[PDB]
Amino acid sequence: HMSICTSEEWQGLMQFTLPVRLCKEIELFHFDIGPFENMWPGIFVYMVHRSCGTSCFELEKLCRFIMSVKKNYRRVPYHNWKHAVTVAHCMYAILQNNHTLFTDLERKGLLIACLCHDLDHRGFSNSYLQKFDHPLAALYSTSTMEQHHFSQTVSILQLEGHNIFSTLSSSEYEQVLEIIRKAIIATDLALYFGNRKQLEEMYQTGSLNLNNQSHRDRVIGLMMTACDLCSVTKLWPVTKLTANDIYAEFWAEGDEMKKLGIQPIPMMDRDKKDEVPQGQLGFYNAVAIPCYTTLTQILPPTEPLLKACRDNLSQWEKVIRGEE
Ligand SMILES: COc1ccc(Cc2nccc3cc(OC)c(OC)cc23)cc1OC
Ligand SMILES: [Mg+2]
Ligand SMILES: [Zn+2]
Repeated sequence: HMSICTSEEWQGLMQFTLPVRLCKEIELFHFDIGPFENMWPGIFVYMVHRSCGTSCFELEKLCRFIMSVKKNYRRVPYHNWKHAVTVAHCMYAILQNNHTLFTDLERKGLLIACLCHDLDHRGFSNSYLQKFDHPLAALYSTSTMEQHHFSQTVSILQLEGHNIFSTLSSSEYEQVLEIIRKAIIATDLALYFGNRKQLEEMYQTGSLNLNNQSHRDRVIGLMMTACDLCSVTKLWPVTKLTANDIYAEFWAEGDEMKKLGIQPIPMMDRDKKDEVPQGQLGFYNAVAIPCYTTLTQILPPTEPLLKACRDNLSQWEKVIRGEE
């Protein structure tokens, strides 16, 4: 049920060279990948090499992998190939400022996790797939979509010549799939609120410890929520532009709920755009700020993310007060 990349596609990626100007700019949090669509695959490859070594993965294997990842993301408004790389770069940005705090294995897994975390999404939320009993909801009772993503990841590794993790030892191999699974599942916002509430308490009482595997999985968890939202952390014209993509998707869903005679939440109701600036402020306050605030206290060199998020809150507040 997968899509293998054509034999010409992955060959071009190996021939790729990143322009010097980008290399320095990538390192920044607020960096936006948007202007460089055809350069995206080579941008990931570059982030890997710089974080794991130019010889960590067989290069021929990474290229079949990456291009098979792109070819297995759907053409939906938001949960698409662009989201993959965007979310992967915020990871690489958090990693670079926190390099030693994570192991060679973790870092390998976290970058593959991000790129894959959203694999083959259909622009339909869990709410929908459970609520109206889709197959995927029956197979995966909770975190329905997340678990399909992880499975799709593994399906791609199983493809002939795609398994970039071959050279890893069987102990490490299974270890990295558990890092990846946990990470992909962590992106379910359902799980987010438990996570942030816990990590906050573990910090305030000084009881956090990075060598405590339980704690470890949760910090990784929050990094996953930070990377996943990170369009809330770019310059406002980019942020707003992505918001259009987000709602494009919600509204396509609400239309289906309407069709089956169920009033979709204001948020997915296209005939309710006036309430949007409200919802965003609600979401920034409830989710984003807390998310980045904790992740800062835990990882101080990520604070630029929390600053950008506040800037984007002022803008939304400004929209509400009729200044746009
Ligand atoms: C269920 O699907 C999503 C989950 C999370 C997001 C991330 C996101 N980014 C910016 C603003 C957001 C604002 C939200 O509430 C209004 C929200 O709902 C959970 C998610 C938001 C987008 C999504 O769009 C498809
Ligand atoms: Mg997701
Ligand atoms: Zn995502």
